[PDB]
Amino acid sequence: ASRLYTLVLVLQPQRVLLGMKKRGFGAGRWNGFGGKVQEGETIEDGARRELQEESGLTVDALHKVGQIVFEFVGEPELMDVHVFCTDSIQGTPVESDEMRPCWFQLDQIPFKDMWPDDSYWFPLLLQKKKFHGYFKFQGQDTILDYTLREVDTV
Ligand SMILES: COc1ccccc1[C@H]1CC(=O)NC2=C1C(=O)CCC2
Repeated sequence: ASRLYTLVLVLQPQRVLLGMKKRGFGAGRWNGFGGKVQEGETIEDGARRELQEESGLTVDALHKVGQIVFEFVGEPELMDVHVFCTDSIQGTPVESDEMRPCWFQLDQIPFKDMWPDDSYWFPLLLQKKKFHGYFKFQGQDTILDYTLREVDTV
């Protein structure tokens, strides 16, 4: 039993856009933009909607780069996250109620203030390799189990 999520990383030659989560689950961490997929929208629709709602940006093209399943101890639903990549954006990123966006040089990604799983799978994203991941959390800090592989088809 899974629930669909989207995660969008704006990745330009020298820099990546991240958003500081301001409230709710995972507040205080930087992450890509995304969230729950709603009924009546494609997964990629959901990804553009979340990217716009949280950063003001729209995009010409989103590219599927990964899928990650998250389990949390004691939580019935799993997160089935579809990860997207884009370089060309439309607009300038602005703060939302949810997310404060900031650019980061690729050698200054704030991994210690990001979700732990990102340290595992961000490198594959940075190499523009497609991947499948699984991460079992206990709470929001401890990864009990994980798998990670490159794929031909996300
Ligand atoms: C906006 O942040 C996310 C959107 C969709 C899925 C996951 C996320 C954020 C917040 C969240 O719930 N989980 C963590 C995030 C990651 O960067 C990868 C998994 C850990």
